Amino acid sequence: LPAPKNLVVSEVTEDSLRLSWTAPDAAFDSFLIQYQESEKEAINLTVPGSERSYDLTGLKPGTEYTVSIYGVKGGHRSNPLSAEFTT
Amino acid sequence: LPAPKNLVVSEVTEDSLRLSWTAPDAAFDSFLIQYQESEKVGEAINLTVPGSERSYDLTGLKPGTEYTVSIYGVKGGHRSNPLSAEFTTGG
Repeated sequence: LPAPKNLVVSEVTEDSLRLSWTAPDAAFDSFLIQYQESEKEAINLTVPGSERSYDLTGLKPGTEYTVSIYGVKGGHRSNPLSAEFTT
Repeated sequence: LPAPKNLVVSEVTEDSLRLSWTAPDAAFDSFLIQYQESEKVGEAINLTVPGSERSYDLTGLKPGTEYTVSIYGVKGGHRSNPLSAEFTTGG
């Protein structure tokens, strides 16, 4: 399997967006933040269990997204903290 | 296991950073993007984007800080070699 090539990182101007949540201390090893454009290709990211927020970008203007936040201990995901927002 | 609570989404104004790359057509199911501070441990952010994507945008990073990225191509249940690089945030 050929590795990806030509990695480039550069500044870009767009709207940023933050998600906040509450959770018991030392309860989860990590948090699964699975978001996707409503009725569309989903993005699954994983932050450390000590985090209580994460910021998003690269979202299409004038549409709707759906976000589910899971509490993960080991590999066991808790119940989804779900929501939907308009960009 | 209890679910996290009080999900509030607010608008924030800050620097947005884009990662770009190239890959053969329909060669991978997804791409594993993994980044963390250079001198930090146990706080790496691993994310997964569809295998058709050739770009991903980032925010909420600490200004004036060097991070490290590694992007693997994912086909089936296996990954390719990493595409690693370093970068310093502005501010």
